[PDB]
Amino acid sequence: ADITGAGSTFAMPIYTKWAADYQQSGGAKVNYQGIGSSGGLKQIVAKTVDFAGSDAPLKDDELAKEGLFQFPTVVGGVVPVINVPGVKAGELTLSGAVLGDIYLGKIKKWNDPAIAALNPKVKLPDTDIAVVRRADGSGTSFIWTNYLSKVNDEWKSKVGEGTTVNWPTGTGGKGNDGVAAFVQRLPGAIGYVEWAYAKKNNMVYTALKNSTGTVVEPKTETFKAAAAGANWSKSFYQILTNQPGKEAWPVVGATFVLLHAKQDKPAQGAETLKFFDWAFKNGAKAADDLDYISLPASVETEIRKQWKVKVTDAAGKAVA
Ligand SMILES: [K+]
Repeated sequence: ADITGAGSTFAMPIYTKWAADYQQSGGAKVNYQGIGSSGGLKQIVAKTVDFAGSDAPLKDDELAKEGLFQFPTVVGGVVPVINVPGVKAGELTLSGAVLGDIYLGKIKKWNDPAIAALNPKVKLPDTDIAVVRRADGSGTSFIWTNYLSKVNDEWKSKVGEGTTVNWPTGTGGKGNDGVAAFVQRLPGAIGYVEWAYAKKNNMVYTALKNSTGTVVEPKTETFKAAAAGANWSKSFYQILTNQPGKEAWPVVGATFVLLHAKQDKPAQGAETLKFFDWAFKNGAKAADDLDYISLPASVETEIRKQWKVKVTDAAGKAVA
């Protein structure tokens, strides 16, 4: 009840765990509502919460327009999950171009030649594909469609990227949970979820062929390989899709916290920063246990330098 955040369901598993551990350690009570990145952005701007979580980072100009400060907390993977007869987790391989053509509505069956080409070992059925996407404004959708735009020209020009897009086709699930539930129950379903949702629900994720041509499974190692080399020190706005590493999982994103740079309630901002400072210091095993990737120590040091300079009371004095 002490501080309240809302937004990204991508980050909800670790924020919820961090908040429980923090309160057990003696820290304030942290309530986090999983409403989607777009809903979280609306609520921090409406100043109905103390911070928002979003996996669709704002550019410098939008942050200045809104008076918000933004910083990353962890990195996570996004995986295709499917419901295909005779196919178990990790057995099927897809690719960026193929994912784009599936979401374009061009590939309609699971025995399509473009899927078959990537799956010599799998006895594919002729099941119709049932496309599932997010109904709510979503940072997971942003990562997904940012990625599709890089690897499928038709998708880039016809649909593009955003927390919402004009999907050519697809059932709309609310949150990562709603997409997960649709995929597990609709035969032939394909969807996209943050990795923790696939693992918790024992979902059938796919491998992906990355830009190097390596078939990579989704796992801590390949998420981490994607995050390598990001220039955090230049800008916190960093998009980690279709990364060039040979073991890089293709669909990865950081997730972000937004709070007002001028704190109407300085003690609220201080408690928010206190919570994430504690999480950076003490929550690394919790993040790893959920297969998120923790930020490098040097990046967390830079974030601390920035939030003492940039999150202040109305007089310009640091809240931390
Ligand atoms: K085959």
